Parts: sequence; C-alpha cells; structure tokens
Amino acid sequence: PQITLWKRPLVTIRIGGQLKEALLDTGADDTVLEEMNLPGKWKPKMIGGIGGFIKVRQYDQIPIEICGHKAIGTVLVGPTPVNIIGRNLLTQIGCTLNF
Amino acid sequence: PQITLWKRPLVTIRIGGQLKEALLDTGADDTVLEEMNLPGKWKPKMIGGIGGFIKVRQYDQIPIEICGHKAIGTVLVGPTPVNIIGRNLLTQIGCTLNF
Ligand SMILES: O=C(N[C@@H](Cc1ccccc1)[C@H](O)CN(CCCc1ccccc1)S(=O)(=O)c1ccc2ncsc2c1)c1cccc(O)c1
Repeated sequence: PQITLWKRPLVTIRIGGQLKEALLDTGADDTVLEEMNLPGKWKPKMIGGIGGFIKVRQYDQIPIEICGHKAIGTVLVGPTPVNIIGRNLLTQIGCTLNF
Repeated sequence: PQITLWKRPLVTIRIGGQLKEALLDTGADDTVLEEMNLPGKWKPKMIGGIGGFIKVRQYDQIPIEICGHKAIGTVLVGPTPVNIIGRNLLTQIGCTLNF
C-alpha cells in the first residue's frame, strides 16, 4: 500500500500471538514494542530517543507480520508508549519513502 | 526520489541559509533540530519521545529546503539527539511510505 503522513502511520502487526497497532517509523533503527511477556532467551539493551534512554529486552528471530507482510528479526521489548516498527523490519517488507 | 531503508534516511536540508544533515522520520509528529540559532520569535514548548520529555523552542513558519523540496512550517529546536524531519514537513514535500 501507500501510506500518507497526515496522521501517524499506524498499522496492525501480529507478534507472539497478539495483534497490536504499531508505528511505521523510518527514524527508528530497531523495532521497539510495548511491554509483553514473550517466551525465550533475551539480552539486555539500552536504546536512546528524545528524552534519554530506556532499558529493553532484545529478542532475536521473532516472526512478526506487519500489515499482512511477513518478517522475522530482532524485537526490543520495554516501556515505550508506542509500538515502533523500525528499519530492521521495514526493509524486510519492502518499505520505501517516496517523494 | 525513492529512498530505501537499509541505511538511515539522511538528507541534506537548507535552513536559515545553512546546510545540515537530517533524518526523514515518519515516527516523528514534528520537526526537531539540534541546538541552533534561527531568526524571529519563538515560544517554549515540550515534546515527548521514547526516553521522556524535552524542552524545545518552537519557531513557526520557517522555510526549509529538504532534499530539493520546499517546505515552510514549524521547526522545534532543542536537545534532540539527531536532526529530525517529522510529518509536519514530510507531508509538505509529498512524502509517502510505500510497500
Ligand atoms: O521521538 C519521536 N519519535 C520517535 C518514535 C516515537 C513516537 C512516539 C512515541 C515515542 C517514540 C522516533 O520516530 C523514533 N526514535 C528515533 C527517531 C528520532 C531519534 C533518532 C535517534 C535518536 C533519537 C531520536 S526512537 O523511538 O527514539 C528510537 C527508535 C528505535 C531505535 N533503535 C535504536 S535507538 C532507537 C530510537 C518524536 C519526534 C518528534 C516529536 C515527538 O513528539 C516525538
């Protein structure tokens, strides 16, 4: 699809058995999801945004479907106010910016 | 142009007559530039991101040329970690997400 930017580019994602709304975020290197109790091993990480850093749990090779397109990769889980789909998955679903 | 996302979508902008590098950021509602001087009146504002809130200076109706495309709009200036072109100006230059 084509998504204009008059409003936040929120889409439905499917991850770890849940449907969520997530922001397609070209400014995010990584994918950062709101707190969710995913199974499996993880590694601690700190990621920085406007306002400072938050602590997240890094889960690898997690399947995630974004607006009907399958992806698989690293997802960071922590106290973000918004689910953020970053470039690591945007590239996998063939997403580009166009103007 | 069409911009893919395997690298950060950084572009050159021209603002107050100066060249800068900025990130095309669909996750950003507003445009936020690193500390700099701009002409004219500004008002204090606060904005929030992944790591909390920051204080910025709101400049209205500021011309910026983004990768060769003209915009004139609100520019926030403050301790953002990176220069960010947000949706308020991405819409002005006709930027969409496509996959
Ligand atoms: O930060 C904003 N928006 C962010 C997403 C958001 C939206 C709503 C609520 C919370 C967050 C960004 O789109 C993603 N972040 C990095 C991008 C900027 C930037 C880039 C680099 C450093 C600092 C800021 S970010 O969320 O901080 C982010 C995302 C993924 C990621 N992976 C590794 S570091 C990292 C940082 C934002 C911008 C303007 C106004 C505003 O009110 C909020």
